[PDB]
Amino acid sequence: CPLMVKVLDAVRGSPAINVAVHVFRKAADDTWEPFASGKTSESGELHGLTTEEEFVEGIYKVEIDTKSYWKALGISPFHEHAEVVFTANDSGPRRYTIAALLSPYSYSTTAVVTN
Amino acid sequence: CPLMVKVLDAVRGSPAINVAVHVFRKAADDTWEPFASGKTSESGELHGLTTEEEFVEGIYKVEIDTKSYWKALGISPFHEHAEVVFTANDSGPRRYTIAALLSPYSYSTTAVVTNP
Amino acid sequence: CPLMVKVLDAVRGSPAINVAVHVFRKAADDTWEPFASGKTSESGELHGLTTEEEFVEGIYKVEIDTKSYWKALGISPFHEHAEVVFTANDSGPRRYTIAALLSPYSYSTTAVVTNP
Amino acid sequence: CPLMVKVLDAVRGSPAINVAVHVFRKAADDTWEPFASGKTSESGELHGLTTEEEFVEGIYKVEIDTKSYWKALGISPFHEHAEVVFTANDSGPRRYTIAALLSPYSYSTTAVVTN
Ligand SMILES: O=[N+]([O-])c1ccc(O)c([N+](=O)[O-])c1
Ligand SMILES: O=[N+]([O-])c1ccc(O)c([N+](=O)[O-])c1
Repeated sequence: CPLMVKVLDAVRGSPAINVAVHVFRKAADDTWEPFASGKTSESGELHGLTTEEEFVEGIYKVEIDTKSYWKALGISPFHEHAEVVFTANDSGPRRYTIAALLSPYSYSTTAVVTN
Repeated sequence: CPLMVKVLDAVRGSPAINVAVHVFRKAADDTWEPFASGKTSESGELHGLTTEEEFVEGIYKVEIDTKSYWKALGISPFHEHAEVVFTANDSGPRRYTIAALLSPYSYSTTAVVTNP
Repeated sequence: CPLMVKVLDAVRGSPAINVAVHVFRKAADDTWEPFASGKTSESGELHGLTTEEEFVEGIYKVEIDTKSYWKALGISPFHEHAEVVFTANDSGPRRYTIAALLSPYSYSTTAVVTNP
Repeated sequence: CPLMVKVLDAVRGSPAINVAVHVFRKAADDTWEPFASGKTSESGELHGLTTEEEFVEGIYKVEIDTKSYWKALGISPFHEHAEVVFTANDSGPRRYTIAALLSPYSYSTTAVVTN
């Protein structure tokens, strides 16, 4: 799995469970086309989004559906979703972990790219 | 000024200066969209993007051009840009500060929302 | 004002008001330490902690009393406080803004350091 | 292992490897007494700091030696170290993960507490 998404909850100090995540790849005409999606597990992680074969170089967008997450918890959120937009580059063997740490009015996100 | 954008640099410990910012508003057709744009000052702030009159209720996207920022400093960062998407003015007019703290492979963003 | 502390609330999207802040400076004996203290204003800022004269070179610790903050709002947070430890003025006088963005189980902190 | 420390590097987008971490427990006289220490692994993680038996309720401080980390990379840092101070509470079965995401002039830290 060249791509993994991990989401944490900064209010409860826990994995953010059952968060919907949609990934898109930018198409030639500049539009975003659906690529992969899923919901985070009990560990706050989403594995198996794509394969090495499918995850070619290109520009990708990872949308984390934070608004629904907070709504299900009865908490008023600011953002519609969190978005992470990046270019995947074939610089030797690499795995991409996109992490996000969520609060109602703020989030942090980072990439951990390893071989 | 009901909308202000502030950007900081976590590598240098300074305001992030000359960062391009583009704001979009979702249209009736569900497309993004252009609404306003500008660049951060020497204080890392961008004021005067809009007016109370023009900044009506809607879904807005603030795109902060982080890649251009890092590349102008000779660094190859991870993200294309930082995107902040939110509904504004759904309970009447508010003042919004959208802040972002930037590193080459990471960013954080928060909003401070006040009522005049 | 060579030292300013700013605190934001990531739950409410607001300045963190009335947050107690204690600053310490490492002494010759290697103990912390008292140096200055105060509380954030309605803007979430704490100015006037010290003067250019008193704020000499040294190792400083800014302790932000986050637990007291969250408990006064009826929340049980993870951390006792947020601690920011840094050497100041080692290359001559600078102006320091120490910022912290607070959530019940998390915080971020950054410094903006400028030269007058 | 009731306590794990994880450190990430926001400049390189990688685990922060070989970072020294010192844990202290607050003693009756209010002083901090050494409790456990180690260095993060290639995954940026530090496991095996303590046992269930030893990790009783109390106030703990986790010091992450960020200054030396940045110095070894030739990068000028702001902080002497990052410090995380918290009370451990016996509210049923719990594991504490203290995470920190490091930049030269900033860091974020969060707790993930799970059963
Ligand atoms: O996964 N993490 O450990 C972790 C910690 C702090 C963070 O701020 C983030 N982040 O920005 O996504 C991730
Ligand atoms: O505005 N600030 O001072 C400030 C501090 C820390 C932060 O993490 C952020 N942020 O996420 O945008 C902003």
